[PDB]
Amino acid sequence: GIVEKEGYQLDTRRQAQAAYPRIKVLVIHYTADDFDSSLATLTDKQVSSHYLVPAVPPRYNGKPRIWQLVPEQELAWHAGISAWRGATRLNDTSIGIELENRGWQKSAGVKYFAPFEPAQIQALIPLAKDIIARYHIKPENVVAHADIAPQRKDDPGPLFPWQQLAQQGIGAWPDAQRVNFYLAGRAPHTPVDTASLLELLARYGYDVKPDMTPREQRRVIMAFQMHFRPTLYNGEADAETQAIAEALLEKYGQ
Amino acid sequence: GIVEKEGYQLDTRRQAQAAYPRIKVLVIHYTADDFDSSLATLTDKQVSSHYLVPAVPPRYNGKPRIWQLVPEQELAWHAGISAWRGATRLNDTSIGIELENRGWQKSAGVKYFAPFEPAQIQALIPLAKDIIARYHIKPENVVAHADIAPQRKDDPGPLFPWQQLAQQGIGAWPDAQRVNFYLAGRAPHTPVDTASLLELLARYGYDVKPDMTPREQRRVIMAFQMHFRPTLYNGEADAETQAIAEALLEKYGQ
Ligand SMILES: [Zn+2]
Ligand SMILES: [Zn+2]
Repeated sequence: GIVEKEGYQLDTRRQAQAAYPRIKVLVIHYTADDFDSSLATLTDKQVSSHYLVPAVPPRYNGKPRIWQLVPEQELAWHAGISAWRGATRLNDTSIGIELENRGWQKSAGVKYFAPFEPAQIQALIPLAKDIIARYHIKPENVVAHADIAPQRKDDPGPLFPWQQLAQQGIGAWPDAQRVNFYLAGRAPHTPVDTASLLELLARYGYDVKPDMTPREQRRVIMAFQMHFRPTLYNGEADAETQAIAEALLEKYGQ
Repeated sequence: GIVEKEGYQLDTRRQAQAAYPRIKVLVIHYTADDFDSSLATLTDKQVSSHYLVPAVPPRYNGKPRIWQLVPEQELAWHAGISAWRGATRLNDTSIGIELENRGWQKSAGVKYFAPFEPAQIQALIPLAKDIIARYHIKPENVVAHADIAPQRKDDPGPLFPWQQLAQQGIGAWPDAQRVNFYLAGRAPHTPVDTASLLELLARYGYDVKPDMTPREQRRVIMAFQMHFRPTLYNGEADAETQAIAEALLEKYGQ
């Protein structure tokens, strides 16, 4: 109809066809702290997120309770300096979901990660689906904080169940047959051209700069492996890593 | 309270402090067409805007009628490839207001622009203030499409009343005393270091690439001049242009 305003009125009878959501990405993080401490942090004037899922969510009426700290219409400070598929400032176009989880701890030199309680994951799935459906977020745009900030974050980490969620319609995941095909008859750990892999990763969305050190290049490859090749994420380019990138780019494009 | 959902419930009792709007910029354009044609275009599957103000808005109850084609919560396709103050894809974080106006036409070689009907401007002011206040948009973030896409657009053009609107609390505008001060005792048209100006413009928000042709450099300077130095926008760097940039950066930063 016609909305009355101060000094003018708005005629909303005519709606444009080019009208889409400002929200396109869903970022998963881990708090690396206990619930109360995470809650206090994510609610202070420095960092925040849209959701905070506890390690073992308190059940009410057969449903787990997830905290919401920021309205989805507003942006939260959870991504920081970031870049993904050609966009920067991901806080602007994304929704951040913090999962209570210790993250990693160097125990005997071996930087070990903390597994995710199945309860937490089960509570996340429903949430992720509402968000994704509510803004038609594409599978490749459901990312790890590490994916949009490879040089600074690892979260949610190698122990986060990306495949499990994919089979639930959440997140991008290659196709077995396609991954093998692209392997081109090579051992999964067969060394590959680093640069050729980085090219595929940049095309998939990873922030690859045209002048990175071997350390930075490993970071990008590593973050990619913690997501889609958790069995080994040393940041070394090999057949399987490249075979997975090719299948992902083939199924999700760029 | 506690919101009930499918498979989980949301506890919104705890609100984070870091919660801000995703909308930060307001872009002004001209349709370069009549109302009906502009309306048909801005509502088709290719381009659109959040608002369409007619040359002479139809009054109803003493108030002009402005059309709204896209909800402010959604993004519209009005900015295209763009960049401003470090951000790209301005469609994501902005609101676009199309003003019915012919734009420019080369009459006798002299590319002439079409003045803006005072009625249209009077209807715009109220609108712009609600938007700005509704998301606390900063003055320097109320821009010309040309400002975020210097190499492609001129709109709203040199005839658009930016100073008039500024005095109304809409848009950034230097301070007389400060502009003179920075002139450092020089004729307003005194030639200045092109590169030194481009640096100030890049710091203010203009997309300056580290390898532009003289033509592209003139575009950036020109777009800047059509906005803040409409008396002359030849894309040539001179005392006044630089003196204005310095006063703007001094009063709005970056
Ligand atoms: Zn994170
Ligand atoms: Zn425009």
